[PDB]
Amino acid sequence: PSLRTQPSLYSGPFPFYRRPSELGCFSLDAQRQYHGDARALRYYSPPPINGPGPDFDLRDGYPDRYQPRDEEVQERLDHLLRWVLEHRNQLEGGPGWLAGATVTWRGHLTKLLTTPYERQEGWQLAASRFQGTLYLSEVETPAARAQRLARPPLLRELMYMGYKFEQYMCADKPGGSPDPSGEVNTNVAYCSVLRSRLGNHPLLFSGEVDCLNPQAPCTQPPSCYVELKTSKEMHSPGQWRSFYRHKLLKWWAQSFLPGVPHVVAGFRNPEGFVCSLKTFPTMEMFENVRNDREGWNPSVCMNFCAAFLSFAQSTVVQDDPRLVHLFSWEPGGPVTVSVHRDAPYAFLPSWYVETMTQ
Ligand SMILES: C[n+]1cn([C@@H]2O[C@H](COP(=O)(O)OP(=O)(O)OP(=O)(O)OC[C@H]3O[C@@H](n4cnc5c(=O)[nH]c(N)nc54)[C@H](O)[C@@H]3O)[C@@H](O)[C@H]2O)c2nc(N)[nH]c(=O)c21
Ligand SMILES: C[n+]1cn([C@@H]2O[C@H](COP(=O)(O)OP(=O)(O)OP(=O)(O)OC[C@H]3O[C@@H](n4cnc5c(=O)[nH]c(N)nc54)[C@H](O)[C@@H]3O)[C@@H](O)[C@H]2O)c2nc(N)[nH]c(=O)c21
Ligand SMILES: Cn1cnc2c(O)nc(N)nc21
Repeated sequence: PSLRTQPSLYSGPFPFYRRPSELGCFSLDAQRQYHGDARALRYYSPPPINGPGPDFDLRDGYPDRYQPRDEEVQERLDHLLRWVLEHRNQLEGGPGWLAGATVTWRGHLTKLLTTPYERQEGWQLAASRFQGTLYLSEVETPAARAQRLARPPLLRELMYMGYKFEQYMCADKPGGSPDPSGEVNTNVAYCSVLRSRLGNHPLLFSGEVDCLNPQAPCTQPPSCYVELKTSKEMHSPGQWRSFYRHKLLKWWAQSFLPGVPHVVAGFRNPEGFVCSLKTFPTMEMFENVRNDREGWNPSVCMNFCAAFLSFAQSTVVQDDPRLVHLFSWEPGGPVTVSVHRDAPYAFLPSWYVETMTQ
């Protein structure tokens, strides 16, 4: 069995998607150590009103003040599993809720959402059922590993610039001011843990959150969170159209899932400076392509994701943390499945399995 990904198969009514609820959070510090609190959370702090327009130098500090996380370390779901283990007897939904849920990272769900429209990058998701719960963990494809290692210097600096933009737009305390003189250390991360449900599939997932906005009228997470992005400056209706069709689809999918309502974009010029800022409310992103023959449709994204969750749940029958059903997909073909045991694909660690079993 396989699963088709064409948009035409998923263009029916928008499916049921539960308003996400934040169950908790965790932080990773500068050494990538886990802490079950919000210490890594930063606060939205835009340019002072009535002052100069934004003019952020995204190249400042590159590479001397850049401390990149080590990508050769495969973390898989480990940090989320630690959170689950530490909150297993405190989850909502009553007895057995976790046993009927699917657990994964927000980014993995985002890749599913954008699959019907993706033309460049394929993916692989390892799936294991354990105590009823279905766990989904991404596996690096051969192309992704090759690309990673051969990452152009331009692309490495572009990644830095995205994190640097966050530094210019956030303060360490509510109402504080940004401090661009510090290090951009990408081991640091703040993650929200959320409960949702797509169709008849309950979900427990976590996603990195860029900042909390103290100026937002809605103070309850995730309503108060803001996602921070950069993109090249655009000048023609054509450039804007391409951005609406391709980039906004990715921003929408990523923020829609956890219920983050606003994405603030810093548009950067060729010289590396952000000279304009614009808010894109997540719930209004689709409007830009609603009457576009070459646009994307949130319903297609969500109906495909629901179909994949049904396909994975029906395919992974065996409850065994050491067994993996690997779902693989490349543009142009369907999602295919292969079955494997133990290394290298098995991803649920003994420290988690043993504790949950006892
Ligand atoms: C090697 N590889 C396979 N997948 C995935 O596993 C599924 C089932 O195939 P499989 O290789 O598990 O089983 P067979 O059909 O028996 O293999 P067969 O092709 O008949 O080859 C016979 C034996 O030689 C191995 N093999 C063949 N060619 C290569 C190779 O170029 N590199 C490596 N590492 N192993 C190879 C293969 O793993 C198997 O043990 C594939 O559809 C992929 O999704 C991989 N995924 C990632 N991310 N990276 C990989 O390098 C990779
Ligand atoms: C991928 N990843 C996540 N963590 C961590 O795991 C937890 C969950 O994160 P998460 O699931 O919230 O991360 P996302 O940014 O949503 O995921 P990502 O796969 O990057 O994005 C999903 C989809 O969104 C797409 N996307 C979102 N925004 C953009 C965009 O601005 N441009 C483009 N081209 N694509 C975008 C992206 O292409 C992809 O298809 C956090 O603690 C993270 O630190 C990772 N840690 C390490 N060491 N290495 C990693 O590659 C890594
Ligand atoms: C900005 N940007 C370019 N690629 C990205 C990716 O893969 N993930 C995230 N979150 N942002 C990206």
